[PDB]
Amino acid sequence: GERLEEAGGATSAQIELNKKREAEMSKLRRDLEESNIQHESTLANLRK
Amino acid sequence: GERLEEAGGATSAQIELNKKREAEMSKLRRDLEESNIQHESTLANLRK
Repeated sequence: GERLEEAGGATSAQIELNKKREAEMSKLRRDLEESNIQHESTLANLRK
Repeated sequence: GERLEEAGGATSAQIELNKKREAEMSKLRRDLEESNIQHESTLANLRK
């Protein structure tokens, strides 16, 4: 009975972190755009 | 006793998935710098 709770814990435990890691992927996906759209501004700035 | 192997079959499936998931997570994490050092060099090469 404890063995279900720990292994069913183990299906619950790792499923939170990779889901949280999936939030980390979508975090850096914004930074790649942020390192583009902010970065394209200075090239538009420095040509002026 | 039926729940024991499916909780084992879930973890043996899911922990199989994360070792390539951390790789593609590492890929975008290893992507931001060669946008950064690229966009710094085009700040550099356009400067002189």
